[PDB]
Amino acid sequence: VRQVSKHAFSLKQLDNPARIPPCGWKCSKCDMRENLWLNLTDGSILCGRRYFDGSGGNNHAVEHYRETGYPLAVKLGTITPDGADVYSYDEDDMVLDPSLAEHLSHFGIDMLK
Ligand SMILES: O=C(O)CNC(=O)c1ccc(S(=O)(=O)N2CCC(c3ccc(Cl)cc3)CC2)cn1
Ligand SMILES: [Zn+2]
Repeated sequence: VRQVSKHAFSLKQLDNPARIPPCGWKCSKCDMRENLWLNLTDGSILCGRRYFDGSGGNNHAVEHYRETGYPLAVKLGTITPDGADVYSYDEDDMVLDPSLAEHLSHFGIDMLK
């Protein structure tokens, strides 16, 4: 069970978001088609970090956090009617976003589908 993010209630999502499709994404910075994270502020789709065991992606999502400070991202492919995998870079943990349905609706994602 994951704790509520300090960012979840007041998260600012940028105007003119993309319509994020239900499948088929790519990292906007490399050819990764798996392990992709949607930043809930700006709708960027970027790959996951390289772990110290050498597993994972090319760090594009975490590099974008370092540049923007936009702290919440959701792992694409984990969204269900029951929730999703949400990471907070600032809190450095998996978190609960009680405003997830609103935050995903901003991108045209209906988690109930
Ligand atoms: O990548 C992004 O840009 C966004 N996400 C993260 O930064 C991130 C960081 C930590 C975590 S974790 O603490 O839940 N946990 C995920 C599984 C991981 C691991 C690797 C490999 C094996 Cl075999 C077992 C276990 C250990 C850590 C989850 N996501
Ligand atoms: Zn990438």
